[PDB]
Amino acid sequence: SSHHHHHHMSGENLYFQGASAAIVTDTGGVDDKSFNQSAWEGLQAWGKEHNLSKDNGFTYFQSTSEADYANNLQQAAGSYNLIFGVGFALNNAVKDAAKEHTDLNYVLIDDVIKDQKNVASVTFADNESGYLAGVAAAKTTKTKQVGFVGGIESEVISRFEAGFKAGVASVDPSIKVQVDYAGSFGDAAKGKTIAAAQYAAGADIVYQVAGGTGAGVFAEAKSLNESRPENEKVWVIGVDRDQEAEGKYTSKDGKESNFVLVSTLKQVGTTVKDISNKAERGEFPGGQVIVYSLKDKGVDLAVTNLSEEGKKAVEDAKAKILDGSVKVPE
Ligand SMILES: Cc1cn([C@H]2C[C@H](O)[C@@H](CO)O2)c(=O)[nH]c1=O
Ligand code: NI
Repeated sequence: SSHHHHHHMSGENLYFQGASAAIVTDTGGVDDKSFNQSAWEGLQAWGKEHNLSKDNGFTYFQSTSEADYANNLQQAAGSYNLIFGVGFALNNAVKDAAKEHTDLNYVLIDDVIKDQKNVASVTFADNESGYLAGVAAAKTTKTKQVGFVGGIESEVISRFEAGFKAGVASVDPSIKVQVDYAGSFGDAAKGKTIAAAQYAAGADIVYQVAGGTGAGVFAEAKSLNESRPENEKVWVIGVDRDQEAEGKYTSKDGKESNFVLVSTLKQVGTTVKDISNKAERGEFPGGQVIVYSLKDKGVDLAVTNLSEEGKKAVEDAKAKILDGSVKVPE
């Protein structure tokens, strides 16, 4: 209102104190074309903005298994004061690290830790993007049979599954959803054989929600499509990032095309960047639970190769989810 007692601080003497941020990666690795890669692309974009480089202000620690989580979190505490655990599985390990290092800030992606001041929790309404993926799938199936390849049976993949089923049903409950789980997010070979089985049983679209396990689903659909007309190709739906690039193939009849129908987006990269900036400004949302949904565009659908009828069905379903008229289960 007034500030009579004041002093001028010359810009020459001012600085903003920076932070150093690292991600501890799950099984999938930073080359999973999906979840962990999204996080890493986000941390790199934050580094560029802050004039940093790899191992000079930001880095990743790749986890080899569940036992490596604690080791990687301890290593990260050496040089980094903002540490992301990327995946629900890191829940217990982040809890323990946050209690050893009360001076450092921790972020858990895809699960919730309560009552720890130095831990923020980030969740996505993956059911809402799953729903749109379901609507998209229903409006393009010829065989009225679609596949769902999950990674690890969990709260997180259950949201995608429930959402996807609800979304197919909202268009045509006739349509059969074959559900199979690979038991891993880093097992391409199991994805290949589950996809092979789902396509063989008459699925013409597979939603792969299995991280790097999903590379196998792409490899399978590529083989089937590489030995057929473009007319009769089978589709996969991408997850976490726009996966259009992974769907590039040549038909048997000479034609270059793409078998990625659509991708669910999960803006993990954006979350890493936005929270890294909050942390650096000394406004880290400790103890809070940040929920990203369709409303704030934290999840969305990329309508890559979808038909115009498909795009309209998705926009109408999105509208109804944003209204509150349609409630998506978990
Ligand atoms: C690749 C990967 C995915 N996921 C989860 C979150 C993703 O949104 C979903 C599908 O990529 O699987 C993990 O929990 N850990 C991983 O290592
Ligand atoms: Ni004074």
